[PDB]
Amino acid sequence: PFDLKKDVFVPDDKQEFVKMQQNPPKFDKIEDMAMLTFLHEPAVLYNLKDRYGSWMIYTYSGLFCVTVNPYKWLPVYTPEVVAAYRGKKRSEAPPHIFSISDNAYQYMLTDRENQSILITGESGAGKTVNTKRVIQYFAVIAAIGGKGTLEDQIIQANPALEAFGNAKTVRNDNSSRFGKFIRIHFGATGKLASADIETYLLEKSRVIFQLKAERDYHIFYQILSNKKPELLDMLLITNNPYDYAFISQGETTVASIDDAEELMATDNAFDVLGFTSEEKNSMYKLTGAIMHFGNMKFKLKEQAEPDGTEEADKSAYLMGLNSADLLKGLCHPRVKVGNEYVTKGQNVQQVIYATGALAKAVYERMFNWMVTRINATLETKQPRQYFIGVLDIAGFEIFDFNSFEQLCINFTNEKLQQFFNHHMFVLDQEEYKKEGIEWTFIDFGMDLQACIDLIEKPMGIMSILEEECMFPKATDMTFKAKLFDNHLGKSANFQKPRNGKPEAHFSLIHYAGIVDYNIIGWLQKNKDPLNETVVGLYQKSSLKLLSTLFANYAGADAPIEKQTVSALHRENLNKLMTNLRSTHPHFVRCIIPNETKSPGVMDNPLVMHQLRCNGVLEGIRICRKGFPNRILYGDFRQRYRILNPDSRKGAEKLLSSLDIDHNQYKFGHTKVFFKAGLLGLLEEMRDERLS
Ligand SMILES: Nc1ncnc2c1ncn2[C@@H]1O[C@H](COP(=O)(O)OP(=O)(O)O)[C@@H](O)[C@H]1O
Ligand code: VO4
Ligand SMILES: [Mg+2]
Repeated sequence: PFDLKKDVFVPDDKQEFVKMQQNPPKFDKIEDMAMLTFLHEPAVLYNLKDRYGSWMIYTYSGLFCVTVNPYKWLPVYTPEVVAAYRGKKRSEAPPHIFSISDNAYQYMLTDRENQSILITGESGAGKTVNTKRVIQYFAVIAAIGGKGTLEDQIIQANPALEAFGNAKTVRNDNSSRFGKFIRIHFGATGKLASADIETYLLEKSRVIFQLKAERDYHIFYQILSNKKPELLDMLLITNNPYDYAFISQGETTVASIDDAEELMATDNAFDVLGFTSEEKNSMYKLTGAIMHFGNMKFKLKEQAEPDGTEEADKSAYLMGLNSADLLKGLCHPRVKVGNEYVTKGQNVQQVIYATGALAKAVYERMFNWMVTRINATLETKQPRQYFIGVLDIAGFEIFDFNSFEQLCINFTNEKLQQFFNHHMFVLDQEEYKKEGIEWTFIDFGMDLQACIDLIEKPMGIMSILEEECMFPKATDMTFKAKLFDNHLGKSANFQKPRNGKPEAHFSLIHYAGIVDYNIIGWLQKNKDPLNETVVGLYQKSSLKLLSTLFANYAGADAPIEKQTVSALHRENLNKLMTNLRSTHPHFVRCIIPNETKSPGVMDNPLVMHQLRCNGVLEGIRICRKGFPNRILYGDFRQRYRILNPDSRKGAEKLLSSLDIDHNQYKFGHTKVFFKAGLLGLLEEMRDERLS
């Protein structure tokens, strides 16, 4: 039952839009929204909602794909589905992350180009699940034709890293507290040859700090599950998380997580990856030592002195150092006086902070060590020629309390959104001019340069923070003052905080919303200083793992006569964006449907907010107004000559002699441009004549 003008979409105050002209019933649950006759905000919203209602969580929208978290297991990821999707062109199968992986694989061998699968989304949208599903597809496909084979190690690298780098947050039960770029290397002929992982900025603060509604890293609770009681024995620890201050400040148990089963999965991954018992037990020992380290009490003799060595002893053993030397490093750290040393004094406040810093440094360096070890086994020294990189960053997040870590996370999300903007809206139209195509530049209003420049550019939030660290008499309020004196009333995206709920220092108009930031401790977080007397002990440690985590350590440079976290983050992020530009990108935009992890429920305003700040509608219009398929006149002649037997003057006669809408294609300098769908008709016609 449908009428052309009686069925119309009308705006709403509670559900965004309620049942602009509606699309005919033939376009219900359409696999590509660039084929809809009417393209408007509720037409896209309702098609996604209609497909989502039938557990169709993927939908193409122009050249990229959208995906809505089902919050339930669906039978769409089986090896039957994997093997079936192999070879299938995008239009010859329903929308899926498997179809993106296979088509990126096809472009890689066809164009002899490296590919990238860039997966966007808010915290909990589904980036990590979709990333693991890309890796799954490639490994399952390569497998067709103790420590396991390359394909199994590739698969098991993610549960092993998730134990130490994932944690429960208010928005996600398995939140990635670090970004990763996985490169899957292929030979000249297309065989899977090798893989590597590059991790970016692990949330160190989480090791020793938790907000009310969140857990520390999964690993702590997995060990405390007691499913491996030999671990509790080895680590000299109890089975109660509330006995360790570093790990029990917020939540301790997650309903969706069986910590006991996960401990087995984690251990099994280290096994398949080729980790020795000395390696595994060493990592467990350090995790255990970090728990003990947090329980070390101190007191005044201002000067701190140990208040009971019981926990200090347990940590010193798992680490392999003298307990008394560890306590004297913490309390009286050495100061270099040429070839001699003088102890500095530390009050209880200072020793406590120093202990926390060393615990976060050990944990972070253990994660970086583990990644290196995974890479060393994934390095097969087999012939490689190309790669398909997959980017799984920490998603856009807004907590009841936003600190430096959230700015680093949300900044990366802004950067990745700008990458989408530049590629889809700037580079695409620039190609229409390059190929001599008739094209009026369309301003789609997709440019976050204002917010990006506010954070990364000189005299921006991060540049201000970087200089301020290099001042010994600089306080949190001098940093806030410099931030305000430079940006309030000058930077449109920098505003006064819009505040019972934790006090905020400033506001930031991010692409996905206004985030209230609190600048307390940003100066100390960016500097990241360590008690080098203890790190020196770490270098001499009798536990090979602890000695190697700190062997590369470069201390505070020697003084002469007469590097920050944010600086390294921008440096990494810029190196990432410049390298991604040399690849063919495939965008997968993940949409979190509702706040309460409810399977099948779709919050129309939350969905519409995402589709808007992502630029889904804008990205659909450019595909509809332009010519998404482009073929070189030589390659076109090679393949479609069969339809009706100079490369351009041949393609001109051939296309005019065929029975097609002659307005659906335009001629470029070196390529013939086709509109949406027309390429499929020519391939269908070639299939009719090849039989
Ligand atoms: N495609 C999917 N199918 C089923 N459940 C999913 C899917 N994507 C995400 N989920 C659910 O959402 C949770 C968080 O998704 P995740 O991929 O970790 O999000 P992100 O990486 O964007 O933070 C998962 O633990 C799972 O319960
Ligand atoms: O929850 V996330 O993995 O998006 O950080
Ligand atoms: Mg994730």
